[PDB]
Amino acid sequence: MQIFVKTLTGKTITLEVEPSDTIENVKAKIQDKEGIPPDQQRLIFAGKQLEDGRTLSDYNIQKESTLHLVLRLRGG
Amino acid sequence: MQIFVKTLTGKTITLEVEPSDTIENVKAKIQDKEGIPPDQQRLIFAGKQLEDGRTLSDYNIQKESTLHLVLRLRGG
Amino acid sequence: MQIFVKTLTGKTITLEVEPSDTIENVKAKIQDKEGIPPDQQRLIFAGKQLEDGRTLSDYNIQKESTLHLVLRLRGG
Ligand SMILES: [Zn+2]
Ligand SMILES: [Zn+2]
Ligand SMILES: [Zn+2]
Ligand SMILES: [Zn+2]
Ligand SMILES: [Zn+2]
Ligand SMILES: [Zn+2]
Repeated sequence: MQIFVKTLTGKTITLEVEPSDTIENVKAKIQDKEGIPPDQQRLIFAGKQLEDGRTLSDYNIQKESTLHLVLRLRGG
Repeated sequence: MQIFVKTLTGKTITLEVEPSDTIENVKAKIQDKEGIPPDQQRLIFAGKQLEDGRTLSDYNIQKESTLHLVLRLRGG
Repeated sequence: MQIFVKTLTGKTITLEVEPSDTIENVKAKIQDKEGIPPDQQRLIFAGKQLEDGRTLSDYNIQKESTLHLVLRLRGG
């Protein structure tokens, strides 16, 4: 299925994914497409911060959903 | 009066507003223009997060001010 | 050495620096190139918000590192 990821650089990136894909998997796809290290990526869906070990299914992310890519902030 | 709203991508939206307008009103204006649900919009002025029930004049947002539209981050 | 800085919208700035440069020094370099007042700059490295009185060395920022500008948020 496809989802879309909006970047601060003004891009909408289409990704081919499955419900069972982890957020880690999605970040790896973004690295392939956009060259951004996964450890600097934060994904947002309807305001919610998506955790690496959860799946798209876990967040009820369905076909043609839009995510936003923002900078991951860590503290320290 | 006019204010300017910069999106995450740096696009400037020009809005016709009034000093007594609420932030909720301004977000409705962005929805009508851009189709972003107000629920998903966060506005920032000079670093400060703007609350929906307060007015532009409450925040000393004057003619020709610039706001930033960012994601309305939430738990869950 | 050289480092890179990404603007709010992902433009890349190249800076000449030394390890002993303070973050305040870096922000002055950014002001000279981009015009952004230092008091409005917030720099991130490895997800961490950088403090003006600390140095690049203090953050283990080495040659060819990338920093990001993000919107400077405040309370009130
Ligand atoms: Zn499969
Ligand atoms: Zn957006
Ligand atoms: Zn009126
Ligand atoms: Zn700004
Ligand atoms: Zn970046
Ligand atoms: Zn020197």
